[PDB]
Amino acid sequence: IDLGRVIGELIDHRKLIISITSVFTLFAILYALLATPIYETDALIQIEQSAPETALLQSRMILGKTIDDLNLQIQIEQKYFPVIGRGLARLMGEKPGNIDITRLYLPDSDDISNNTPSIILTVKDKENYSINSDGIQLNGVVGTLLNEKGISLLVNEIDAKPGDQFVITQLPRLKAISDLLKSFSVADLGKDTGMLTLTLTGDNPKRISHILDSISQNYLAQNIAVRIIDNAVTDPNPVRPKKTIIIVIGVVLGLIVSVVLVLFQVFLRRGIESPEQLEEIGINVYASIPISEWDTLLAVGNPADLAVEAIRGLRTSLHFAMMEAKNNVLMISGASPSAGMTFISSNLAATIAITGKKVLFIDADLRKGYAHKMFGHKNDKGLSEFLSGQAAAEMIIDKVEGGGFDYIGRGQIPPNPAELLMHPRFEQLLNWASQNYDLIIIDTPPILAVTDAAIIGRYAGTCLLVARFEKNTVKEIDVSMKRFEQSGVVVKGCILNGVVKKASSYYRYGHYHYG
Amino acid sequence: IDLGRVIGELIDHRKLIISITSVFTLFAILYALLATPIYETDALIQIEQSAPETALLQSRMILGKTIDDLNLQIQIEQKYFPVIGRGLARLMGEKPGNIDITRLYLPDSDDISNNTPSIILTVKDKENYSINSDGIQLNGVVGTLLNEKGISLLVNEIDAKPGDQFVITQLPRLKAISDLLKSFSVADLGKDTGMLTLTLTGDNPKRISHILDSISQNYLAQNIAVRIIDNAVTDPNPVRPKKTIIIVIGVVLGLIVSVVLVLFQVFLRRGIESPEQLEEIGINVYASIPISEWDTLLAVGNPADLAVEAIRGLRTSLHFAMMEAKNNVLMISGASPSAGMTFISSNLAATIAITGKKVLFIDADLRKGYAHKMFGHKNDKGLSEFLSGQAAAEMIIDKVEGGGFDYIGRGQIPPNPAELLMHPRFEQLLNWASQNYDLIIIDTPPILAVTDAAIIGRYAGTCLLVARFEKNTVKEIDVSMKRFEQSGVVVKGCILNGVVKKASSYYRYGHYHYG
Amino acid sequence: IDLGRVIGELIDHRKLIISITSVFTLFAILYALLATPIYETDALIQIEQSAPETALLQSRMILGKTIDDLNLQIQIEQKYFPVIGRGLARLMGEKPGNIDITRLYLPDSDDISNNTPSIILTVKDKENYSINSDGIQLNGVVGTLLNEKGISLLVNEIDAKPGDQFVITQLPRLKAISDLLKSFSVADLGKDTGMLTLTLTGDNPKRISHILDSISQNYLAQNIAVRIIDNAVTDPNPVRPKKTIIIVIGVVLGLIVSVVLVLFQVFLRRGIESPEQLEEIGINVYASIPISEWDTLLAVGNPADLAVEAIRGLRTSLHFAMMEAKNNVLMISGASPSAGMTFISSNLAATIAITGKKVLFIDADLRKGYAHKMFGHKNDKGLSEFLSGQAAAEMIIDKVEGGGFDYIGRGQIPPNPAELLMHPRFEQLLNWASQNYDLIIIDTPPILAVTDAAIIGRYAGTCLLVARFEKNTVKEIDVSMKRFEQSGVVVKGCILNGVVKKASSYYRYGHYHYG
Ligand SMILES: Nc1ncnc2c1ncn2[C@@H]1O[C@H](COP(=O)(O)OP(=O)(O)O)[C@@H](O)[C@H]1O
Ligand SMILES: Nc1ncnc2c1ncn2[C@@H]1O[C@H](COP(=O)(O)OP(=O)(O)O)[C@@H](O)[C@H]1O
Ligand SMILES: Nc1ncnc2c1ncn2[C@@H]1O[C@H](COP(=O)(O)OP(=O)(O)O)[C@@H](O)[C@H]1O
Ligand SMILES: [Mg+2]
Ligand SMILES: [Mg+2]
Ligand SMILES: [Mg+2]
Repeated sequence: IDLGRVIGELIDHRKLIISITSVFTLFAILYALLATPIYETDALIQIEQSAPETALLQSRMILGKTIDDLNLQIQIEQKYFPVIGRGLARLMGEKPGNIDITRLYLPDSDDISNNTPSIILTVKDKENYSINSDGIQLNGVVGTLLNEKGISLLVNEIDAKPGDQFVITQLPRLKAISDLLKSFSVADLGKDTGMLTLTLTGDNPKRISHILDSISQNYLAQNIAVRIIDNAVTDPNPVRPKKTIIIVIGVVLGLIVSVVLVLFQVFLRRGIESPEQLEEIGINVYASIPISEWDTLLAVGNPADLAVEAIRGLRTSLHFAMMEAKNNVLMISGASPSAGMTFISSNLAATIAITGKKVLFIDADLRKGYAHKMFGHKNDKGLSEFLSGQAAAEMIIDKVEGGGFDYIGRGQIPPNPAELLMHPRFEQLLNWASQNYDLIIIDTPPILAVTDAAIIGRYAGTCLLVARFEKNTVKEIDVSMKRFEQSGVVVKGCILNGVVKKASSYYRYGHYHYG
Repeated sequence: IDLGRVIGELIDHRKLIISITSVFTLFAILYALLATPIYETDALIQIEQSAPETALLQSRMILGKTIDDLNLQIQIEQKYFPVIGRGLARLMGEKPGNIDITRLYLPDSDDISNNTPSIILTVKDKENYSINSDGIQLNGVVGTLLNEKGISLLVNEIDAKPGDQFVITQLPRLKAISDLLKSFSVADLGKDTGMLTLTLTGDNPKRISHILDSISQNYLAQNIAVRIIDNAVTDPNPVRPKKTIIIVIGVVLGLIVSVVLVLFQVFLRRGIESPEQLEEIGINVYASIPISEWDTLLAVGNPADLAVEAIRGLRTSLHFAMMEAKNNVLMISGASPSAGMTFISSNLAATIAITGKKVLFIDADLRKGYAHKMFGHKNDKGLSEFLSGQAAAEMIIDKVEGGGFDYIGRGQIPPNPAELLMHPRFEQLLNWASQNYDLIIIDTPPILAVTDAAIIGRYAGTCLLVARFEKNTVKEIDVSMKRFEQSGVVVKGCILNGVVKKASSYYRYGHYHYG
Repeated sequence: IDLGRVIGELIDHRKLIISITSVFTLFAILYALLATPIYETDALIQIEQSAPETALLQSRMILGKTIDDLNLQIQIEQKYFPVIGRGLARLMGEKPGNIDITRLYLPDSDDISNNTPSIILTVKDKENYSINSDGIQLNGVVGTLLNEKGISLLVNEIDAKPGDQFVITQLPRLKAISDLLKSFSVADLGKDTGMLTLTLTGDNPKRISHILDSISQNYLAQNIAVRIIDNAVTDPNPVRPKKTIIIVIGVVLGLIVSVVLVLFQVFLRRGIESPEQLEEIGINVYASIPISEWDTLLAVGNPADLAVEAIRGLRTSLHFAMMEAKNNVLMISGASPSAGMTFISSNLAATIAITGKKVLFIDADLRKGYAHKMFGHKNDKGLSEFLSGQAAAEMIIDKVEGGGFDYIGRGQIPPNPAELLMHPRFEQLLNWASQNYDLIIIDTPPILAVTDAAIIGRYAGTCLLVARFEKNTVKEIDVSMKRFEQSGVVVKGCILNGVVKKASSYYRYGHYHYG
């Protein structure tokens, strides 16, 4: 491989690359803007050692004392239903509410799993509130204590707007101690001095400084039954989430996944990409037809279409190839369905009719031929009725209205399509038509699916295959050619159909307007 | 190899891959949900050293003292018959039962192996219970002590539902001490401080905390004849089993075993996969017939089957190959049995009869021919009776009912099949039939097994081999061709039969419906 | 690749290389001259240890004491609207202003984000000033204190020119302490001695020395409730930005980006560069025409142009190639539009007419032919009107004025250009003209876009393609030749047009003046 190939591949897949990178970067931005910020407070302690003091600070006696002093076993969480409600509320500038609770005693359900009882408190005004544990609604008032239904509560100084809801949990003392220990750090910072740096993290910048001051006071008071050089203050800039590294990670991750996905698609492609793939195998390509982005004949509705220009190129190529052919019959076939055989056949018939030659178009697709719909029809008396013997050769020929050539439709779909085509009446029809017309074009079903084209091809002096631009593979076309050669039918060459513009190609068609 | 191959192989084997990975992941989930959880308790001790204290804590004097205090030599296990009964009971929310036993003395059988006597106690109510050691049933009551049959028991505070059974074992003191020592850990956690961290694991979160408190008290009391900073508490989250790592391991193990199994099957395949394998060796393939998923002729029951379409393709190929043949006799044979020789022969005869040609089908498989069953028969007077001389050429020919061609059945199975076929009456029959029919098709046994086809092939102007899609190998077909060539029989080519859709193939047949 | 190639590439791209390097170096110089200089002060302290003193110096008690003493919570910033205003003002020699403020109390808005209140003070004279916080304009006087609108201010010794504006911020004490800590360093410098080196950086060389003296005095005074060997002095040479390394980095970065960009363009080029690329494929090149940097015929306006000399070379080559041609008709075509087909065709006609031969020029580009504009026209009765039958062969021929040859214009643009050219009247016209002229030159549309040239080429004894020097590729020309060969038209060879001078080429044309 070379760099031009990969650059063209990136240019072609730019829509997917951009979409994937933008999606990943949007998710990264949403996380870096909706994650709750985490602040850090710290304090500095003087030791007159300092290895066992580190274990004494993190022990459950000191931390438990702090938790008892500060009532850290009463967890209060402002309620937002979604997982992004809190982040949005912070972004909108809404001030978070808080409640001071000095006494809480839940009935302590203490079942197998839920060791932490919790209730929901809804604020009705600055004074009263509603409480529900499991649907049991009670009304309480700030100030006066509540002792009802096995529930004790004392609420002071509700500072929020009415309608807010708060989850109040009474978690066990060990759970509180473990929570405090997880966010608490002690370090020496000199490895030999009596200086210890205590650190604490949390989402409330005032609460963490109060908690660290309590820890320092408890440790100092316990030791004298040590000097606090720096009492706890909180850095106002949150330490998490780290926004810029998150966004950079998101962008780079999006780019790498996009690149590997494009590499995956490029390594898994097998369709035809240029006429050179067919010409390596030894197959003549007579034209490349682009997709016309424009029940009508294209060569009649839009004669100045680019696909019709490419078909005029095919017309001039054929006028030279079909010299020294045994008769004036051309058969168009292909490997797979919806490659474009009917499109090519009918539009070629129209462009050859505009030059003043008499053209007969035969729809010999007895299984799915729709040419009568595309030309305007009297669907009675098609090729079926003629072959089965219930029609004559003069009742089946009709005129294309905006075209200028004659045609024969398929007729009624028969039960034995391949066997009807083997009747000698088919060759009688071809020999009769070959004397009243300058050209006969026969449209057929694909050869890999059924065998009708190989029957028809015995009486055609020229045979061309239609290959679809991206769908078909080189192996398909080669197998189709060999299946034709085995039945005694020589295939003159190929027509590539439905070509589109690709930056990776480096093959230049003339698929652009000139005028 | 290239990535497209391996991706196609994975697509083809996806059923096996998915099944294996799902089985392994289900087993991993069952283990991670049924393994008994193991909790951890820990405590913190202050040393005013700390290297020999680690050996003193783990010594048998202190641990034995703890065991004597807590009666850890009385093992009580709630009885579940299966190895998943306890896990299911925990999952169903059933509360485990417990019994407080303060005095236990089993008769101490003390045989060669079973040093641990054990009895089974069945709860009948909150007060009384039944006891059985070796079938000896006794009744006891909570409170009053039991001294009977050399068995002493004192049970207090049965807390369970009636019908529960408990195994009560009296294990030796050293066994209890070793059990305690296995789950007990001591560490320094500072490597120089007087701080020791004691840890204990077990399935009962309260029992382990009691045991660790007992150990700490015994060590402290013995030393003063040390400060306990943190008494034992249990982390409520079990430390084992670690569910997520178990499930991840199960998934990754399933994926790796699936991949190696698929790689094993791919490296061990030798059958034919595409007509290109036969065409490399120099063998013409005239058709590829798919499996028809539809005692009847397929070309008559379901004429619009895909296999019948492929056989019409073979019919058109043969109409061109059999030109310039010495006579109108076609022989179908093959390498191995049940490749499809009778299927191809009979369905080809039907599709050639629908085109209005007179066809004779001869079942020259004198060893296992069943064509008379498939056509509707008068089994008398087949080819056997004609060759052996006890029938004429006009009594053996019959009509296929839904077909449209004549046929000759095998007749009665003879004892000398190969020698009957060598009679000049066989060539007389063929020469007579060659003037009353347009085509004669002869179905034969496989050539690797027996030699009858090589005898028949002397009088056939065309001979084709049938290769089964996945069963046969290229070597088999080449050996069959060479065995035919050695006997003076030229094989025109091959028919691949029973082809199916494979994502790894990258060879495109036309085996899809068009209509 | 070899060194001559890369050197030629650099010579060719020197304009881009120089421009990019100069841009990057200009940006580096602008940064190294506009970044605010940062000075460094330092002091030396004697310790009679020195590990905990390092943590005591950087603690918030000592630094906070310094900030309280020096009023470092009053931030004063001289206001420049742009991000380069301060640098320009320093470069112009303008002396920065300063104000001594001893008392500041802002109303402390203290909203969600803006924790730092700030006001703007505009100097009106040496005595009075104007103050605005949020549009509230107040007048104050140096000396007398201001207590108005919840704002307290005391300003002393305004030393600046009138019209200056200063931002006065009251940042929080922790923010001031963090700012001081970020620019403050302590080191031991001997790792064992009682010598400590204190360092401080900042943009004001006097303020930082005062701050470091305050820190040293506070630490010394606190310890005695230590010897200061060196009091703080400031190095007069700024430590940042480091100009020379910045400029060197800019230059080297510019060079590397230029080199990679030129390498990118060289690896992405696919156009034709020399006639050897076409001659490898087997295509005869008959001339290489340079760009003429000079609605007129070039061979008439500037006959001594270099392009006309190259066209005289083509004339002599053609006089030898067109011997043994079937007729005296030459067709010029090409692959893509604006390759130069009309330029070559018309100028070749002029140079052949000056030698005394009778020349007919036919503009057979019925879609975009403009030759009538370039020759001076009576636009009526062109080739369209003749082919459609509404004009005779004697009314369509006109004289080029400054030329010397006859010509036929296209006529009115028809709706069916390709089909008009297929009329037998075209061959009648060519056969009639072939007897009254020595040479007929036909100009055509490009062959990849439309098919008209392949129709015209049947009646031309000689056909040449024009390839554009850098635009066309070898693949394009080869595809054009093969499209012509498929239609039965033999292409004699190619003309390379619009060649320019490239140092990387190492192919020498004769494109220089001789005279
Ligand atoms: N180059 C093309 N540009 C635009 N439409 C096309 C082109 N080729 C085929 N088609 C349209 O795509 C559809 C499928 O092609 P069709 O010719 O009918 O398939 P088939 O090969 O089975 O005969 C048709 O509706 C056809 O008109
Ligand atoms: N492509 C096929 N699709 C469906 N059934 C098939 C196909 N080929 C063979 N069979 C069936 O499989 C069985 C074995 O094949 P058969 O022709 O009787 O074997 P043999 O080669 O020994 O003569 C038969 O019952 C046949 O009808
Ligand atoms: N070697 C050249 N030097 C200067 N001008 C040129 C040269 N070749 C072509 N041109 C001018 O560039 C323009 C495009 O070329 P033109 O011959 O008209 O294109 P086309 O190939 O489509 O017929 C014209 O205006 C032409 O005069
Ligand atoms: Mg079709
Ligand atoms: Mg059989
Ligand atoms: Mg032009």
